[PDB]
Amino acid sequence: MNDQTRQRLLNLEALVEAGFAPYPYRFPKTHSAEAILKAKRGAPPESEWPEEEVAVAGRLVALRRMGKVTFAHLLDETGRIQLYFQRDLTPKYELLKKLDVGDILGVRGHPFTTKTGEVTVKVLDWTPLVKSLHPLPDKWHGLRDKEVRYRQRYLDLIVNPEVREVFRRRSEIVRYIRRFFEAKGFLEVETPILQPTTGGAEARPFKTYHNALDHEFYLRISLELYLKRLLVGGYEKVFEIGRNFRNEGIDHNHNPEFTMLEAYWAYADYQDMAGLVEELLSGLVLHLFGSHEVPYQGRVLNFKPPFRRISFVEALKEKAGLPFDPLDLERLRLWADAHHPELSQVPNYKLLDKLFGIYVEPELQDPTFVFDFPLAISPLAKRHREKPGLVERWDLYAGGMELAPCYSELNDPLDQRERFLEQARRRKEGDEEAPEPDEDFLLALEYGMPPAAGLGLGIDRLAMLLTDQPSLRDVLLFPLLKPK
RNA sequence: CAGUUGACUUUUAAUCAAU
Ligand SMILES: NCCCC[C@H](N)C(=O)NS(=O)(=O)OC[C@H]1O[C@@H](n2cnc3c(N)ncnc32)[C@H](O)[C@@H]1O
Repeated sequence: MNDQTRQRLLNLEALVEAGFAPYPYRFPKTHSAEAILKAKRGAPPESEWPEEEVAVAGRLVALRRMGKVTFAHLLDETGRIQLYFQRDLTPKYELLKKLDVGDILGVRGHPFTTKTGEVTVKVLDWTPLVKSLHPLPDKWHGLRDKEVRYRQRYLDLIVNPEVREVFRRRSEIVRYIRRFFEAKGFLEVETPILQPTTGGAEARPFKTYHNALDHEFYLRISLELYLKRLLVGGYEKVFEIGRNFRNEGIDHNHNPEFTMLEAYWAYADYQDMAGLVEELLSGLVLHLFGSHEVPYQGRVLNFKPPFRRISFVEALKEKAGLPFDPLDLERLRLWADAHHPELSQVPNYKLLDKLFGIYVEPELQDPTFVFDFPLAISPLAKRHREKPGLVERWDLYAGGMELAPCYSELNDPLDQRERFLEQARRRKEGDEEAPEPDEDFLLALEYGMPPAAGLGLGIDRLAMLLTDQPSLRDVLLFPLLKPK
């Protein structure tokens, strides 16, 4: 125990001996800080409302003791509200010197405006709820370090009330997304995180052991496979907003653990789903902001429908400056190895993802559909019905990052199995990201999955745009870090 | 930088003073 910590405890003892309880069970708060401020919006200075009564409760952020009159600022959930104390008015005024900054306080009184004009709660009765054992770090010199801000988000939320509104806005996004799919005739569902075998995307899984069953399971990397099984089952419209786990590095776009949505629509193509996602995201922004304009890192992202639609091949061929057909992997190897020697030990199929990610992805700041992906990098999308080599798939980009991939689902078992067999070769060759074949899934397709359109959507990434954050850790409440 | 210490009956990164 240090000195300051001990000094706080010595003050607690004084308050306990004085008569108060050390840690009360409850406080009957009647008003919130912002509700008082909103009520007296633009009231003239030196006003009073002794008729009215209020009771607030929060944390002491400031404390300006000026002899026989004391001031303070109470920080609740909503905002800051000023307190006023006086000797021949507030009971046990002497014992206000045993309060410290950081303590949780509850007060009763009436509202009034100072000479300056700020709305203030005239304390007629106070109750020390909690005694903080450490000093509050100010915005000035305490919490500027980003990593300490993440480790102690509680401290962050005290110091920076701006951070509070980020996660509130995050919640509203989900609520809107949910209400949409709910009202659009989709069923919310829960699939297991503990899977025996993974599949749905290219990533390395997490592993874990279970004692009762005595077998090594994997953490789910995608929602697809099990939602696909429900389609086979009979459900036509399903969706889920669950946590997924990919054992990979960390950056502004990628985080090992992340929330993401997946909806599925029986007897529909990727065109049908495209119109839905347009209505979703357009209305979402229009609801949140009021315009179709999303501030993100000093840019105005235009979500006015319809969204711009480009082809994967045509866009790459243009912006990468390719004289040949990019689907030709042999010629792309030549071009790549010469122009991009860093993409030498990258496999031939992934060479498209990497090149598209360099030349095309960053230019897509506005919401842009990227229709007609290659077959090489799409194992779960039914083939294109005109151009050979491509599939019915679109990925929605915005802010120079992928939001929502949407295949037109492959329901042919024979085709699917041979793609899983192709995928199984790539793992033997040398590819950690390519998962293994789910045999039970392939069987589920054999019994017959109806033709459908599946959606994916990174909830965390969509948050970053709408909440306007640089890194992904800024839209995660408690990010993962290496302990010490 | 806070805490301590004592001052101070509309201050708002309250101020002065003491260690
Ligand atoms: N059947 C149609 C496709 C279904 C979705 C598909 N199984 C899938 O998971 N695709 S994904 O691209 O791997 O993930 C979908 C979105 O999830 C987001 N995502 C993916 N990996 C991460 C990570 N690591 N962190 C955060 N967000 C992530 C991102 O927006 C992706 O576009």
